[PDB]
Amino acid sequence: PKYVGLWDFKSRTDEELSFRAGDVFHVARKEEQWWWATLLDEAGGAVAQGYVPHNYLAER
Amino acid sequence: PKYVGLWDFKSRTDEELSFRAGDVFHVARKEEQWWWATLLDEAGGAVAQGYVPHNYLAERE
Ligand SMILES: [Cl-]
Ligand SMILES: [Cl-]
Ligand SMILES: [Cl-]
Ligand SMILES: [Cl-]
Ligand code: NA
Ligand code: NA
Ligand code: NA
Ligand code: NA
Ligand code: NA
Ligand code: NA
Ligand code: NA
Ligand code: NA
Ligand code: NA
Ligand code: NA
Ligand code: NA
Ligand code: NA
Repeated sequence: PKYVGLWDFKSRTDEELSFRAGDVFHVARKEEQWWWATLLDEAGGAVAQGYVPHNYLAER
Repeated sequence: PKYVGLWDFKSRTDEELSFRAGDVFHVARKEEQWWWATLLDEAGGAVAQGYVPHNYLAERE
């Protein structure tokens, strides 16, 4: 979908993208739909990593 | 922050992570607060790409 910038942003890394308030962007739906996550075991320890659907997750 | 899975999920690709309803996850702000975006010019043309904090963005209306 299409988005507008609300505030100026200064990138810190080369991969980040600086912009100004009012700039317009295209963002693919997949960026909101997929999250890299760490699965925790019953003791709260990391046991797996991978992409999971954002919307299969709820705040704990 | 921590999250809970609402339904079982079967990964389709190697990079996806299978899980069960009720599993608990850590998801970093450095992951989910950022989207890869394409900056556009006034004619709708793509002019730059990179990670942006998505909460600095509002859907256009
Ligand atoms: Cl998101
Ligand atoms: Cl993906
Ligand atoms: Cl990653
Ligand atoms: Cl585009
Ligand atoms: Na800023
Ligand atoms: Na993705
Ligand atoms: Na949901
Ligand atoms: Na929050
Ligand atoms: Na289920
Ligand atoms: Na599934
Ligand atoms: Na994926
Ligand atoms: Na996997
Ligand atoms: Na992200
Ligand atoms: Na693009
Ligand atoms: Na113009
Ligand atoms: Na938000």
